[PDB]
Amino acid sequence: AMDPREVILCKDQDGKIGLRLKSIDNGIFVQLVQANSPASLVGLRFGDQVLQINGENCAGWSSDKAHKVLKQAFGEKITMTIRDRPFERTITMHKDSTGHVGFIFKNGKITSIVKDSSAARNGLLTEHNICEINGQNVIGLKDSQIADILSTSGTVVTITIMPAF
Amino acid sequence: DPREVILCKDQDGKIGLRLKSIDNGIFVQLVQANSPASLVGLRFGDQVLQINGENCAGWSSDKAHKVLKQAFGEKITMTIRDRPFERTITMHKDSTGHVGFIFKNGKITSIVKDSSAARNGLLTEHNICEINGQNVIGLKDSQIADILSTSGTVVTITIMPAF
Ligand SMILES: C[C@H](NC(=O)[C@H](Cc1ccccc1)N1Cc2ccccc2C1=O)C(=O)O
Ligand SMILES: C[C@H](NC(=O)[C@H](Cc1ccccc1)N1Cc2ccccc2C1=O)C(=O)O
Repeated sequence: AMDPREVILCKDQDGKIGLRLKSIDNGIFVQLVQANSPASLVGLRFGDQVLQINGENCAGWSSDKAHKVLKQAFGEKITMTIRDRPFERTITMHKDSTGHVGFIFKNGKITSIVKDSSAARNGLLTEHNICEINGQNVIGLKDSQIADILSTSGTVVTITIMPAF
Repeated sequence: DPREVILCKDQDGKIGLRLKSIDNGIFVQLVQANSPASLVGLRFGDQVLQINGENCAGWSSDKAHKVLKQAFGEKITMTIRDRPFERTITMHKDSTGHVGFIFKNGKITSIVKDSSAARNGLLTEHNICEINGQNVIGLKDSQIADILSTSGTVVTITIMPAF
């Protein structure tokens, strides 16, 4: 759907980028993006795949290797080839009489499925992070804020999710 | 998006299926060739949302097998969601005519340095499901290799995490 795209960025005054990368299946993934950082400024998100760092393929790099590669890098014009959230998946649920789609969450992660709900009928999975509800990003938000977003939404609740890491 | 399918139990009271409990959901792990499941279009990695109008959410691998074993009569209803963990990746063949991955039993086991698989971030422990639209699950490695060589420079494949 989205072919890998190019991203260029600079280390901040403190020498940081705002990224925390995770090694999954001989590929590198964005595990954390600090707010108001170079990573967030260029559009990096939790779930994005880092294919290349400075023209070098990241295939089979350990997490510590990726972090050290970024540490040693020249603080200016750090390039990257990103593959937008490969494990992302969309699921549409419907609110019941009581105004709920039927699942429990903790730190933005789905923890349980309520019996006879839209989450149960649609097959929502547990141990999945909620990325976006009806278009707005919910990563980094407080649980109370996700709950507020869910109540202001209409009957049709379309969420994007991905396996947790 | 999901679809309702209707199966008929075979000669032995079996449906030709094996299911796996992944993250409080039910998934098709194996489909036997020429069986009631194969006929309706059930494939590996498909999600079983309901059996006989019952939400499969939370069911163990054992519970879902028991439900099917002790199912009432000849006809069985199922609500299915087509391969949720399916993802499509595109590679390009080099001078030697290769994209850069080693596979065994239809599963990607290694990525070759300085290749299109490496550049594209292709993941290991992933089953290949389709090569240029053509299904490859059930096929022997040589038939998969044969279809890989038949393709042009552009190799588009669908894959899913191995389970
Ligand atoms: C996604 C949303 N879930 C919730 O309304 C649940 C509360 C709940 C409602 C119905 C059945 C069972 C539990 N919350 C709301 C909430 C707020 C803060 C922290 C955690 C939670 C939580 O699990 C929904 O399914 O509509
Ligand atoms: C996808 C395809 N891969 C293969 O031709 C690999 C061997 C290979 C040759 C050269 C470079 C990288 C890997 N096969 C082909 C094959 C046939 C039967 C059993 C195992 C294998 C196997 O690992 C390609 O790279 O275009």
